Amino acid sequence: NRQPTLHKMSMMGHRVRILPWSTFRLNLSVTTPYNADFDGDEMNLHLPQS
DNA sequence: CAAACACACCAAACACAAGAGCTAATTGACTGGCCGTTATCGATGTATATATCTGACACGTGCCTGGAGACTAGGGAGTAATCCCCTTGGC
Ligand SMILES: [Mg+2]
Repeated sequence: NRQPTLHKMSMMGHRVRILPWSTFRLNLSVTTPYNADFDGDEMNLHLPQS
């Protein structure tokens, strides 16, 4: 999720993949819904426990 | 005249002002009265240090008594002769 959640397409599930360096990554096509810009954005990540 | 409602106006409040995310730094109560502990000032000593006076011992000076010195007066102690009393000695 990205902090300003304007519409439904702003909190979608994803499958986890662990990569060496310390930065969230996501395919560029999925940038448009979130309205992210990879210019120092921040995007939250919640995990269900059930 | 008094009471009903309606309208325009004035006066008084309520709540909102996107989602959030990170970092920094300024504020660290205070006079006063009073009780409770404790430090200090004060008296009332008894122990020890020092000063004055009295007592015993020491060195020194002294007043007094008796002893000692030089010199004197004049007579006590004492040679040298004599008598003859009396003792020792004898048959
Ligand atoms: Mg951007």
